[PDB]
Amino acid sequence: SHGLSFSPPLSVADGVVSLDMDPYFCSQRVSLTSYSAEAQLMQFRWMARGTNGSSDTIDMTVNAHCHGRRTDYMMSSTGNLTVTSNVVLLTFDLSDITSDLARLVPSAGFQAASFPVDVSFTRDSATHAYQAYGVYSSSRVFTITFPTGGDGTANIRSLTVRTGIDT
Amino acid sequence: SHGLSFSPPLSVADGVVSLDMDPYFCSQRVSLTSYSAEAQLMQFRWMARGTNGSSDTIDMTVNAHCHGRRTDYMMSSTGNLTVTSNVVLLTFDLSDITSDLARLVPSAGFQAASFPVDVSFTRDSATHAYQAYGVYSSSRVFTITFPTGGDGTANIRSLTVRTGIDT
Amino acid sequence: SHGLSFSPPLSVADGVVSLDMDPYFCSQRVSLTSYSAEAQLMQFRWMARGTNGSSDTIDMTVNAHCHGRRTDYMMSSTGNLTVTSNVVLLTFDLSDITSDLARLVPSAGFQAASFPVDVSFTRDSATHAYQAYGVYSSSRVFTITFPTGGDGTANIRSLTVRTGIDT
Repeated sequence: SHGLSFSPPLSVADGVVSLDMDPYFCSQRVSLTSYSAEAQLMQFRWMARGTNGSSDTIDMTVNAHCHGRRTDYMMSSTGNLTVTSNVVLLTFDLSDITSDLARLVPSAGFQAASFPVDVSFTRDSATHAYQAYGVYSSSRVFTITFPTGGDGTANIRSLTVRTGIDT
Repeated sequence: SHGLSFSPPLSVADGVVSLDMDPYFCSQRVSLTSYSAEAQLMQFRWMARGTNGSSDTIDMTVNAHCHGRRTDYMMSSTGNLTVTSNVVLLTFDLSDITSDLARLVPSAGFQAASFPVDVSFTRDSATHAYQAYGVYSSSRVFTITFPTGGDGTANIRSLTVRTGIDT
Repeated sequence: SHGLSFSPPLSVADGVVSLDMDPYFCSQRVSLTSYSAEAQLMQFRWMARGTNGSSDTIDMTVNAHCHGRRTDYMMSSTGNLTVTSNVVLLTFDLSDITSDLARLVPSAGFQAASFPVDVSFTRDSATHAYQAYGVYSSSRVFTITFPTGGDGTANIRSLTVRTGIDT
């Protein structure tokens, strides 16, 4: 009475059965292979906000390499960040950028965990480098946490952030 | 007489044909896209064993970021490692850890080759950094090889290992 | 009159319907999972050519870790590179290598953008490190651009290039 059907990502049109493919994730060249969508390298300014250990903000020059469903951030501060404590929480919210924002949004899978972030900066003429960690707290906002290299009030500069997300 | 059938990863149930999907590798949102499984960041201690150029062992504080089927290791020694030669082979066996061990096991594809490992440590107050290489020698055990920065007996400290595996 | 058919990467043979799979990209273990093809670590010499800011060339010792459809380059110069300007364009053409060249060729998706490249070198005894960028200009040729750390004629040495491509 009832025959045979196909559930997504399989679909049918005029009795032709197909694989629906996310071009950012895969594609066919006779077989199923990796993504066919253009990579892009976006460059923009992102104003990060201290949210604990600081109420200052900081301009970061960002390069985002969106390639397949991997997106890698390479960022640089301009100007200084005022820090109050010895650890600082620094927040990146998509609003504060100045564009398919899509491929700057982590998949729900990725958001489940804290992720590695490479951080360095200068504090009164000494360089500091730390293995730090980021966490998304909503799909549009993540926060990195790293030590500031001392106590009480100071101004760090030449802040670099290297990280990546699965979108 | 004989009709039409479907081979894995295609399967059928009540005449509904499906793509069986590894959630750590892909998933559907109408189309075939990347993984839907939660990422996790595990933190644990791994005791590495010198196996040549040393018979000492060394506590490493490990963070493993298991995200999709990529797993990235960021590790730090505590205490010192006694080295005898000028290259050392350092072994990471899953037993020596203190948990889905699954996503700390490389795919058979990955094991076929030696893989890049970032290493640095301090030796009598000088820092040393090397591009080193790891090789799995069984699915549960890999060995990194790196130079020790001198000869005969010494103690290196602040050992860091940054690497990653395809699981 | 006309029934039902299957378009690639779906195919059929003796009324058995299949997923055609790129083994460098995926495979089945009951479900669709990631690649099954061996990783390999190739080691060879690549002669890069200055193409602007220099007409010199430079031997690089290359290690390429081809794993799945990701290929990561770790390279080192031997000898010195003569630089004339304050930025230099350095070109890597597959001809100049001395082997499935296949997995050293970026997918068309990847070529669409400039990509991040890590570079450092020494210039009259000071170390220099820069976040640089590469661009393929044909599927067999890419060019990195980085600053040389000064002006007019000099010789840089101990040049390292760390980058990666989606193949």
